[PDB]
Amino acid sequence: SGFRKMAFPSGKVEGCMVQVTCGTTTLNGLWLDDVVYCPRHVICTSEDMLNPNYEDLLIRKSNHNFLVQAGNVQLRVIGHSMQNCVLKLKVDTANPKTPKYKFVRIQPGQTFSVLACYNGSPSGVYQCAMRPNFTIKGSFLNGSCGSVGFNIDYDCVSFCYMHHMELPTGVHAGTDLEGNFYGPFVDRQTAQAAGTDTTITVNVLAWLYAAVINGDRWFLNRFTTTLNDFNLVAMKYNYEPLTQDHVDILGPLSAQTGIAVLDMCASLKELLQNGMNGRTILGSALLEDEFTPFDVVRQC
Amino acid sequence: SGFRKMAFPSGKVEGCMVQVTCGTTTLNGLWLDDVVYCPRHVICTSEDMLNPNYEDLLIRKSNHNFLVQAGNVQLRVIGHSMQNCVLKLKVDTANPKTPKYKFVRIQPGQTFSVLACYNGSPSGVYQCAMRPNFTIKGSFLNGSCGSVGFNIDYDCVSFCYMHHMELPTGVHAGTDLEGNFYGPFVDRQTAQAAGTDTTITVNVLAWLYAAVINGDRWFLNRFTTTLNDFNLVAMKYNYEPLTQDHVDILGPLSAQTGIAVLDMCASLKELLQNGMNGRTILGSALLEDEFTPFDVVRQCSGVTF
Ligand SMILES: CN(C)CCOc1ccc2cncc(N3CC[C@]4(CN(S(=O)(=O)CC5(C#N)CC5)Cc5ccc(Cl)cc54)C3=O)c2c1
Ligand SMILES: CN(C)CCOc1ccc2cncc(N3CC[C@]4(CN(S(=O)(=O)CC5(C#N)CC5)Cc5ccc(Cl)cc54)C3=O)c2c1
Ligand SMILES: [Cl-]
Repeated sequence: SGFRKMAFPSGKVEGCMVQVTCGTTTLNGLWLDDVVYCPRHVICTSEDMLNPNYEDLLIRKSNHNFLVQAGNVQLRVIGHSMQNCVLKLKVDTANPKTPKYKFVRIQPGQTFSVLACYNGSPSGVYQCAMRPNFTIKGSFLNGSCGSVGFNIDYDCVSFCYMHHMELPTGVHAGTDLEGNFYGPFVDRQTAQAAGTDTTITVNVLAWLYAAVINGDRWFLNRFTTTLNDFNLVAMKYNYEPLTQDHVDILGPLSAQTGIAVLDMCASLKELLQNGMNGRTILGSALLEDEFTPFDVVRQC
Repeated sequence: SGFRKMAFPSGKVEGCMVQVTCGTTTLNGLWLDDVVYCPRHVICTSEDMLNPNYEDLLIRKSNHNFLVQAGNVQLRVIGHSMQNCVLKLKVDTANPKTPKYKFVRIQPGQTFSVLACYNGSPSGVYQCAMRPNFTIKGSFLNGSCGSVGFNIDYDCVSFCYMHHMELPTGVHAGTDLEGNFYGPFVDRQTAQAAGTDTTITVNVLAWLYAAVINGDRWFLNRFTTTLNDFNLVAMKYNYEPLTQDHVDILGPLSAQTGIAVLDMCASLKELLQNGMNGRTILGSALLEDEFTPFDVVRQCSGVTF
């Protein structure tokens, strides 16, 4: 019993974290085999960030301008190339601790663990979700760039995020491990603001099924709803539209508890209208949206 | 910016997790040097749990009854002994991945990371606190026994908890790594219940300082209070008494934000007496008590391991 925001064990990722330094800038890199992956903004000064010409800044760099440190060992850079917003540093030593891995691009609503690092050293691990506005509500201080997000279903690490920037509202933006940003963000100091955020409906529903599995049913009601009527109401509370894909995805949790997806949608509609009236659901006074249907099945 | 419930990186502990099987019961063990530590209830059958005489059950066991598995390698048990509610299995192979470590007993209100394991394999890591009633609000299924709690200070792992059981309210109980239970619990299947819990006051104050550091100040006011008046109000809402030690411990956060501890106490007094009025603090509608003052400092400074 119990339900906690749980992160994947971080050991497989800790053994990949390195420190990357270019001039005055220091950030984190991910060492897999003989390549160190890091944000390309490591080659920039603060002034360069207004309108950086990364191709022009990179062509002026030589291999020995990049200082890579793995623990107390200096790695030697023997090549470099840029792929989108990530820099790939070819090093002369393959990481003996390289786990079984894949690079995966995730969709909004999907969750992952973040191993926050400073100076190539891991400080903490936490769980978070890719918000519908493509930002993450992380916990990152200056020097955390290059920290990665991942999942470890089985023995394979699926890297899905690399940290690049903090937006003016305190939320975070980054790329997949191929250097493509999530969202309309650019690795440039320009006016960019996170779009209006919304609640991940399919995840709130999954967490309501987690509460039913753990023995709480106070929020259920005798009503049902059509998918269209549910979406008309949910949009009024800044909730993401629920699609037929989301209904199909909730199938196993619906069968396990015996509560139809549209019947759980009716409880959600009522919770939005009434609030919790001094009650909690799985130790929370808010409707939680950072657990996916898959996360609920894995933990319960 | 940002404030998350953060756990220590778990790698140093992952390399110590093993599977221990004795008869029909399978649970997790902690392999440090040539010893595997695990709950002594691994020697109990379902019926033995009703009223076990652990010395009598153990004397009938041979080293070959304990099946220890580290990944895909079988470890050979060459000796065994009991220390309180923990079984110590002497194995013939020292763990090459043994980190620098200490066994420490924590106090209620202290936090730690739990590496939840099943069949000797780590599944997840989460942060929690030792409640004032000595239980933990963990997330554990059948097979999680032997999972451990820990803190890291520099390169040293301080093991503070080993999971043994779940109480009827869904909360959890366990021991330190010397086998002494936290709380008035026993490793038997008898009527046991979690006592009435209280809120960790010093931790709520630390989390209010974390909110101020993160730009949330709506709850601040011009007022102050005495420690005595604050404690009279704290005892009314099932909050733990705040001591002069807690006030001293909050000193660095009181200096970083420019808000005196008794001024933050006056803010908490008003939140207790009047609620949040539809507002949130660090994305929460409840007053959070599972971040210690040290956790707030560490997360708002970027301390690494
Ligand atoms: C007090 N400040 C001057 C220090 C910045 O503090 C911080 C604090 C936390 C950070 C967390 N992640 C990523 C950071 N970074 C590092 C690189 C940088 C820098 N900036 S910024 O300082 O304007 C960002 C900010 C705002 N709004 C002040 C939070 C512009 C920028 C543009 C694009 C890209 Cl790809 C990178 C960057 C950035 O965001 C952090 C930066
Ligand atoms: C279908 N379920 C009821 C089966 C097990 O459920 C579970 C489910 C989750 C568990 C999480 N942690 C620790 C468990 N464990 C494992 C060992 C056991 C078992 N119990 S019990 O059968 O009473 C089951 C329980 C109760 N109360 C929890 C519901 C007797 C017992 C006596 C002493 C000691 Cl030291 C240990 C134990 C225990 O608590 C979990 C047990
Ligand atoms: Cl996805």
